Amino acid sequence: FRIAQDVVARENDRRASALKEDYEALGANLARRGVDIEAVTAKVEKFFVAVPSWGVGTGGTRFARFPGTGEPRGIFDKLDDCAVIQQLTRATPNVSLHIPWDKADPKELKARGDALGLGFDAMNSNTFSDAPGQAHSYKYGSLSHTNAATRAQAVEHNLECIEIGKAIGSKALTVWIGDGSNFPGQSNFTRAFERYLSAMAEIYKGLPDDWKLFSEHKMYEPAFYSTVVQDWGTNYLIAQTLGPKAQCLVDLGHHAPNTNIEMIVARLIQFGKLGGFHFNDSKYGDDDLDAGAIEPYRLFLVFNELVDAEARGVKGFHPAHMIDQKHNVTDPIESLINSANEIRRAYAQALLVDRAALSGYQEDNDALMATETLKRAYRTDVEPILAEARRRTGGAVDPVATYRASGYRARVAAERPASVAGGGGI
Amino acid sequence: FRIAQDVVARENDRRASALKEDYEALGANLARRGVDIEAVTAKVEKFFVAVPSWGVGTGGTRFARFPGTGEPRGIFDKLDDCAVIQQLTRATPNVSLHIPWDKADPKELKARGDALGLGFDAMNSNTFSDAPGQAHSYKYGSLSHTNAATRAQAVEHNLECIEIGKAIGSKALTVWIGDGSNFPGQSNFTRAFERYLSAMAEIYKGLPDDWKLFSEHKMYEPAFYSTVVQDWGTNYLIAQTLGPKAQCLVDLGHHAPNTNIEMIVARLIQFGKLGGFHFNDSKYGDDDLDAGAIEPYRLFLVFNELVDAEARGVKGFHPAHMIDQKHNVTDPIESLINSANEIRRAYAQALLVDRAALSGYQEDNDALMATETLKRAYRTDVEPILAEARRRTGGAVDPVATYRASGYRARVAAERPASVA
Amino acid sequence: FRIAQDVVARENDRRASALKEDYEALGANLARRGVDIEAVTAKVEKFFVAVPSWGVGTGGTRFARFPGTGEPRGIFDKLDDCAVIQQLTRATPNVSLHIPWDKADPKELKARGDALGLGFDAMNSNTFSDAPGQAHSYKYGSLSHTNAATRAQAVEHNLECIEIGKAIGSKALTVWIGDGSNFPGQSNFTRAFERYLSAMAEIYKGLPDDWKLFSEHKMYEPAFYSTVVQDWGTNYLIAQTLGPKAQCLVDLGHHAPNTNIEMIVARLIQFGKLGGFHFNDSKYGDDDLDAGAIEPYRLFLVFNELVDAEARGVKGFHPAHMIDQKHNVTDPIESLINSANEIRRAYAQALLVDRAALSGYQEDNDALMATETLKRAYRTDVEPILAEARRRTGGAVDPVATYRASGYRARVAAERPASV
Amino acid sequence: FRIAQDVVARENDRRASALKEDYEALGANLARRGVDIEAVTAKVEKFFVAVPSWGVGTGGTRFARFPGTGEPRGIFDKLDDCAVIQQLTRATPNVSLHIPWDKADPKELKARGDALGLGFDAMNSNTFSDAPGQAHSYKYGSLSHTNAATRAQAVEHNLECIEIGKAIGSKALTVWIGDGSNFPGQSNFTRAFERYLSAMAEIYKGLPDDWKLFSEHKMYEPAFYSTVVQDWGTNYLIAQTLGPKAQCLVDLGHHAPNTNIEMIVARLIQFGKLGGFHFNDSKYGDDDLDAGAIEPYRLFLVFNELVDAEARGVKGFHPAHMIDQKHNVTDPIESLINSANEIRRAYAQALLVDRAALSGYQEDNDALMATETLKRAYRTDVEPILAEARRRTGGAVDPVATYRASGYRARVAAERPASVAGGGGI
Ligand SMILES: C[C@H](O)[C@H](O)[C@@H](O)[C@@H](O)C=O
Ligand SMILES: C[C@H](O)[C@H](O)[C@@H](O)[C@@H](O)C=O
Ligand SMILES: C[C@H](O)[C@H](O)[C@@H](O)[C@@H](O)C=O
Ligand SMILES: C[C@H](O)[C@H](O)[C@@H](O)[C@@H](O)C=O
Ligand SMILES: [Mn+2]
Ligand SMILES: [Mn+2]
Ligand SMILES: [Mn+2]
Ligand SMILES: [Mn+2]
Ligand SMILES: [Mn+2]
Ligand SMILES: [Mn+2]
Ligand SMILES: [Mn+2]
Ligand SMILES: [Mn+2]
Repeated sequence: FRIAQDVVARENDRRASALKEDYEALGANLARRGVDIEAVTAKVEKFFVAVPSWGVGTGGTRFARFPGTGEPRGIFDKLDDCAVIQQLTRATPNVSLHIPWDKADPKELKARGDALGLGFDAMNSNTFSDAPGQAHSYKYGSLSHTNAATRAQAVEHNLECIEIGKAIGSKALTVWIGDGSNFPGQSNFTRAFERYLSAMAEIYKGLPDDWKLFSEHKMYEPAFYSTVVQDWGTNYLIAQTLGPKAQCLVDLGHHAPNTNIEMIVARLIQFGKLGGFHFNDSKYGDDDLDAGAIEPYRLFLVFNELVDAEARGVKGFHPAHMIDQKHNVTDPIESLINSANEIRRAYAQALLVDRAALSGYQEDNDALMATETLKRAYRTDVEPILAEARRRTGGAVDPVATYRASGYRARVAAERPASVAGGGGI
Repeated sequence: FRIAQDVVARENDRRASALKEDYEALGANLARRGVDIEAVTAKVEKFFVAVPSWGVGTGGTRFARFPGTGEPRGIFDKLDDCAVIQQLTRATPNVSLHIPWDKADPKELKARGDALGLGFDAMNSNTFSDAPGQAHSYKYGSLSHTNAATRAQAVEHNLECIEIGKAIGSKALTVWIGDGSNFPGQSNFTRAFERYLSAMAEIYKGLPDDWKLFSEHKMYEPAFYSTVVQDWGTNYLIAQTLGPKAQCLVDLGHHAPNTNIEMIVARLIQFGKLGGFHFNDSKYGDDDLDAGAIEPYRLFLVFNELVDAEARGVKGFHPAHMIDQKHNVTDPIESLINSANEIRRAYAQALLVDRAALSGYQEDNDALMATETLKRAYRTDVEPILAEARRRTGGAVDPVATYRASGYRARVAAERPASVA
Repeated sequence: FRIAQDVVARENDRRASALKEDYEALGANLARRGVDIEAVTAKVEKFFVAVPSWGVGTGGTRFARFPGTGEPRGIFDKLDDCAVIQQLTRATPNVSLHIPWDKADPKELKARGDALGLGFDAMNSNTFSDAPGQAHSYKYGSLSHTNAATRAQAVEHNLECIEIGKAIGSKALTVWIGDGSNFPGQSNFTRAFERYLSAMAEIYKGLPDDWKLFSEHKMYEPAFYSTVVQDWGTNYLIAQTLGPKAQCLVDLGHHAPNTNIEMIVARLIQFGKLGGFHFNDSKYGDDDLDAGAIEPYRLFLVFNELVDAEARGVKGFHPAHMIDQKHNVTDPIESLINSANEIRRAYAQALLVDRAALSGYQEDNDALMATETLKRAYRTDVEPILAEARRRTGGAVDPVATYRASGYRARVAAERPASV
Repeated sequence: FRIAQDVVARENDRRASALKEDYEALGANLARRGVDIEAVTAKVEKFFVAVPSWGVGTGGTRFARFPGTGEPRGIFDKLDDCAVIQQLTRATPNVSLHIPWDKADPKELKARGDALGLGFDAMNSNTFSDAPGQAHSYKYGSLSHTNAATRAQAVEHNLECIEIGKAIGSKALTVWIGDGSNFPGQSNFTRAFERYLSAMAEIYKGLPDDWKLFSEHKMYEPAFYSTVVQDWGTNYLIAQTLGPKAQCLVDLGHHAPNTNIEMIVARLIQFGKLGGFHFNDSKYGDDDLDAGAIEPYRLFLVFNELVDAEARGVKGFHPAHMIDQKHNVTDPIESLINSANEIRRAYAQALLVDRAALSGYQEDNDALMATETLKRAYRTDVEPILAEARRRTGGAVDPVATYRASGYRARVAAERPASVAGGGGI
């Protein structure tokens, strides 16, 4: 256990009294609303979201990076930190690896994971940056690059990612590339998309039978004029063209300003192409901020769609949920903890929606009562459920409070190399 | 002739000398660039864009409407004004009608059209507002309304539009609806879309063998939380679902801030679902401003995709071009004239692009020269080409100046009584 | 009373038991947090927001208007409807009038208001539309129109609004105009602004000593290329130039996409030019939707700034709040009721913020705990406080439920003739 | 001469015949329009825009940086490359330095500058990133940081920039910081701004009386929730508060989506607080693309306000123009060359506007003819005037073509060490 159990038990006992009062109070309120609190907690305890290995290290912008103390040295240091997140929140049992950053002996990776009690989520290929010794540069693209040898190198890399993932227990490959252009005329939109499609097809053929291929759309950055996989429409065309094992990934901060993201989710669900999510929040662009920290209601509405589907028996439906954030000004572990918590919060509130009541108001065109039906669920403070879920599953009532109480950060800082501030770079 | 021929002739003669000089200079410049100006002018004089019947009258906002003098009394007056735009620019031989605003005896509409030298483009249905006598209101939707009878009523209306279009020479029906929600929860996104798809499938059944059905997407307005046909992604699903006769219409001002609109155009083309365009310009939302008055380069970039399709040899590519604007602070006829000119302007510039050179720069990833190749065409002032194209086809060298010299606005002002209630 | 008192009492009693339990529970939770629920309820009871006379009628878009039954026609019907909102919520004791729409004999308006238990907030002028018989059209502008006589007419109109206001108990004139351009070159940005500043100076001269002159900025619509008073920067320049009686009004949905609105509010408070706040919500443009129906956290963050200003006792801080919304597909009365409720909800949550702890986290640069400190307040379901506040002040535990139980809408529908 | 004179003369003679024809044709057309092309050329030849020392090297995003060949090894190499831009375009005689990136013996800097025929524009401070060995980190701010010692350190750095600038002939200091927050509550908006103003007042106190102090606003990035100097409104408050020597700098890509930037320019001019511009283009956020590459008309409209200011008779109006761009997928020298050309292009077109005609249409509310009056100027292809201006002042008829014929990039590539692609960073 990365965090001493006596500290966890101690920090829980310290808050047990208040929790009992709040939980029983909320329990009575829900009962008056015809809702059994135990049924919600039982579901919340089972809700999981994968954490990004690259998320436990401090992030940065193109202007600078200000690392904290005890920055993780490599994937192994990172897994150790992800263990902390899972132990205290019990909501992040799986970690998502990124190659070549997390390149390591598949036997040692699987070894540490099992030891730390962590599983592995979808693999992540990297063809948006160049690595040492690389034969062809991805400066002008990768899977859609005009140079055939460059596309081939990109395809081979993605295939290597699948191999690594097969050796650690992953069951999916997520493909996000920066491919696009910064100038009108630089790229022929159609030709570039045709090339992307052809290369992706080669990756699909190399997909195991129980694997999923997720394509992630993004409006801009690193490309500032056009991006091959710029939105969900193009992403749908990709998934539909490649095959049934290919689905679409929806990263929250990857859409144009004012976009109705929850609608996109419902559409991809309708046509069976919602591969999963990349949770995070933002206000301006692809800010990659802590989930729910900026627009908590938006996060809830997205979950309202997921729960609605989760309700009206969409037999073939189990999207891969993942946190895709960058932490530039906070302890990465604390943010990921609260982000995972915020995600379960929105999930829990969505479960509180009186579906039958909502359907009625929708059918009646009672817009006011329909929206109020959602607000009644969203306004509910489900913190007692989240805390109780963690408590009875081996986690902490107040994850961050316990994290700080353990003094874990100062601990790893004394074990790891000191860091130095520098220029841009995530 | 809405505008006296002697007026046009006189106004053209007045500007003949300057036109000769500019055209010959541009012609020599183009020749040095390996381009035949006559070939460009020949293609430009054949580029047509449909004029909206509803654009000839002054528009407004939810805050107010400030009509001008001589506002069109009805559809026949509107056709009379459209004839002015076509006579002077020769770029708008076809009019787009809207039902029920333009409802009238089809034979009469057809006869006035032929008399004025005007044809008819795609019909436009209207279930975003209530007409008198409707059994059901479209307040909460139309084709996707929760009430079965309301949807049936909307379908029948669209079918009537097809019947009217069949009698006047139209070959398509454009469907833009306001259906959506203003509050989270008000609508079930998926169920509302399912109802719409079923309704559109019924309308699809009433399509003649040679007709097209265009669905127009829009991010917001009148709905301010969610819209059923909110973007091109949903629009593609619609066309793909309905069949080969159904395509998507792209209206420039209907996209989220910063959207790359020309890419959407390219994507729809690649999958054979670009039905047509609704030209206009904007800066904030669906402003419906004169085409190219705000972002002329963007308009060029859209046409660059259109011309590239032809270059790539896309088969059966025949998108329907239409102007969809509202003129709140100018003479509608003058705005539509210059808007039509701007569209031909961007088209001509797109034709000037050295695509052999461009393909080379794209292949080699020479981003700077690639973009400069597009700019060399865009920076070219093709006004002399548009003017000559008008001169040789019976139009005016300077359309707005000729319109003003004719005194048309004052004439119709004295002929048409202004609304009093 | 627009709504029978027996109805209010009956609908309160059937909800009294449940409220008791929730209020007690929340009271206990807050006590464990060092907060006295009673104190919070007391402040919520005193938080008021003006309702716009034009908000009780059904709104519409440039594409269509779909009126509901019992549509109020004229200021008298509207005042009758506004009275319901106030009786049930007790958070909207004042109504904002718009001239010429609400033009009526001052004495009659004042008496009608007093009889309904309603007061009058800021007056609103209208030079973004043409009234019949008007000598000069506002098609190309009003206060900043290139024609001198057109500007004088707009000025005279605003002065008249002040006169009407003085007679009914108003203490401010809000000025929002459509003035702008739809095409580059159509207007000379600087000259148009100079003209606006000069005309506003004339209006300022007619202000009593205790009156305020509010200027409202808007990015676009009706102008689609440029707007004279386009943002808070221009707005501040106006307030500063005009004088101490002139301040800026911030309307939520009048900003560019992604703008940090709460910051603009803080900036204006710091320089003493925050005249008022126009509440509503939006997602795309100036949608004028029900406050907090789309982004409730944003509403709370705006109030966080308002509550902080009070706490630290900022001078010149005394904003005039108003709801500026339009209801196109709901019962206007029900939306205004729930919007007023949401505004009080955000206010209450802001009041729960632990300022001492927050300040500590800000000084130590502990961003995570700082935001969590705001969230602990925001996540608190303060509905029990809002309901008890209403119950204690003659309102309804559940405003909408009581409104519907009363059958008020069917009643006015029977008294008012719809078009068809 | 970085570029051999014989190369310049050869590439000019090669295109001299065509230019003579295009220039004479344009001259006749303008003459018919009552405009003397000579008067336009004369003004264009004197229009200058400073080049950023940091724009000579290849830029990057937080995702990666793909360096080209012959990357400059330091400020001296950068100055050498800037000299190429000036020699070929003749529109960028001045270079804007950035400290500490360009820290070096100011005496030597001045020596190289004079030798290359370059001057120095405004100095640019850097408290948006930590330099090696830095005492206090700017992770949580600089001039507005809650820590007094951190603010003092930032002030001192700015004063240091002033001393360097005084030594090389600079007459201004531009201040752009990343100060802001990534989470609601993290910062107290007003207190942070008060700290900023006090710190800036200190810098202002140390400002020479023949110098100007420019503050640059930006909506977001690096801060993704709030930014202290977020817009022109806050910027005006700053300039007004500090004093007559303090003005506002407008960077095109630093505004919210759909913002009417040309109006901001007019407002600042009317109130005498427009210190200057930072030219570049964008489509999504602060893209930092080649000026006019995305929205050429907007660029013209900005220059329309500038030229109108002169037409209106505004006195003492001499804004400092500077290119603030990053080049991630092109030869930085070629991009700066064409960007400088595009800025002169827009300026030339603005000069063509018939002011008397425009004024009449504005007074009469003839919107259509007013906008058509701007378009008549904008649609005019002024390339001949730009090319002839260059040819007459020692430049190249076709800058980029001459640059490529010279083989300069290949040359410096052989003189400088090879680069390695890696993570993000500007
Ligand atoms: C590191 C990871 O590949 C990255 O976050 C992508 O998934 C996408 O979000 C980039 O904008
Ligand atoms: C009148 C016409 O149906 C309408 O303009 C639609 O085409 C769409 O543009 C609406 O915003
Ligand atoms: C009717 C009222 O004047 C109006 O709402 C203005 O205040 C402004 O919000 C408009 O966008
Ligand atoms: C390096 C230079 O200071 C920088 O570009 C700033 O001016 C600002 O534009 C960044 O967003
Ligand atoms: Mn992602
Ligand atoms: Mn991302
Ligand atoms: Mn349209
Ligand atoms: Mn439209
Ligand atoms: Mn308002
Ligand atoms: Mn408004
Ligand atoms: Mn800048
Ligand atoms: Mn910048």
